[PDB]
Amino acid sequence: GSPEFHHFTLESSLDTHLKWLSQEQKDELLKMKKDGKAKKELEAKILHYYDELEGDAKKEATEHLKGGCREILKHVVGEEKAAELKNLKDSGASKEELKAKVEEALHAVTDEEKKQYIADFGPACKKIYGVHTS
Repeated sequence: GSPEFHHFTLESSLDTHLKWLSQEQKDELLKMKKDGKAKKELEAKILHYYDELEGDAKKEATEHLKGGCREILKHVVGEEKAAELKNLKDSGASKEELKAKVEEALHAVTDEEKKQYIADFGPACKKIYGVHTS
């Protein structure tokens, strides 16, 4: 399970979305990904690191993972819908309107590689985009 393309790699985030990771942590993810661990094992380390964070650390990471998943959403749903989601947000769409937007937007795609990210990042992105609620 290696997404060979180097566009949505964890390296691609290390100085951006995932820069809040410590070197030992980064090198941990690198070690796993390099040793042929599944991306979902990376999803699990980072989500663990995420939940174990601190005051501004968590807030910052959350915000950074948002941008990360935003770039994924830039892929899966396209500029089009990610724009509608971003504008909805700015226009005062609540966490639910984004929830009830996002679910239809990420439904209406149905392109295979994109639905990979829907399955991949979708659930975890909900805590990240923390639109989850309750």
